[PDB]
Amino acid sequence: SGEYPTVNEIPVGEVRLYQIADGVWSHIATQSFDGAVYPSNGLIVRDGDELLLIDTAWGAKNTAALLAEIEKQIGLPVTRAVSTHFHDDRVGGVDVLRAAGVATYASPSTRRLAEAEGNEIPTHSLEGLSSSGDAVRFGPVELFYPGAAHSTDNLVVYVPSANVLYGGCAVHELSSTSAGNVADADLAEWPTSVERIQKHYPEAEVVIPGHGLPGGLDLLQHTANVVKAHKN
Ligand SMILES: C[C@@H](c1cccc2c(-c3ccc4c(c3)CC(=O)N4)c(C(=O)O)[nH]c12)N1C[C@]2(C[C@@H](CN)C2)OC1=O
Ligand SMILES: [Zn+2]
Ligand SMILES: [Zn+2]
Repeated sequence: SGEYPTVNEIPVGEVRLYQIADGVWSHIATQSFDGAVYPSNGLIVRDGDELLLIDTAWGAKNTAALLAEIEKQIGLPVTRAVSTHFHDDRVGGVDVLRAAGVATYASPSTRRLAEAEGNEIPTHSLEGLSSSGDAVRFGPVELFYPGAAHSTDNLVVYVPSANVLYGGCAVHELSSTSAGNVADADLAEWPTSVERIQKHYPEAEVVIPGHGLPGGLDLLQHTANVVKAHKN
């Protein structure tokens, strides 16, 4: 009823949207992994009379439910999607999107890692993002490669019209006591990558983590703190 929706409030298989700013929504879904249930976020950005999707809803059935919820709540077609790293909470559902006519994109680094790991593979490669600090425009957003953090390929997304920074899994929510799933992370480089984000997007007003509640710029420093302490 207006609060940001949380893990125990979303049954696995259902999707909720949350209005972040004019023409910007997050999407929230839940999934089970190794016997525990987790929420995860993505983004939706209005692109004229079309929509740009950032990240799947973590699984084929969740992503079908996402498309249905978008049609119910927004009613504009999703024409393109970008996956921000190669894990299943970002690409799981790409096959569903591709069969619904959505053009799917990711960096070549993400596409190679997804293919090698057996995850679903976005169709189109996003060049111009291979060096830390790189940025490219993609419809109504800017894509930025900050360096290795949660994964070596992780991208962040900025919506300049609304000063919304979608950090993906390289950014953690404020209540987080942990660095999350660090299986593919670079804990040594992560603070440096966060510092690059902070330097590049100093006017961000909303910061959205890959899992959990949005907040302000403090999420970035908090993320560096939690990662450094995890490493310690
Ligand atoms: C799918 C995602 C995934 C699956 C399940 C959980 C997560 C989490 C997470 C977020 C917050 C949080 C925790 C975990 C615990 C905690 O306490 N708070 C995150 C994230 O941090 O982005 N990603 C998760 N995979 C799986 C894996 C690939 C590798 C295969 N060998 C293992 O690596 C990930 O990232
Ligand atoms: Zn991940
Ligand atoms: Zn994640």
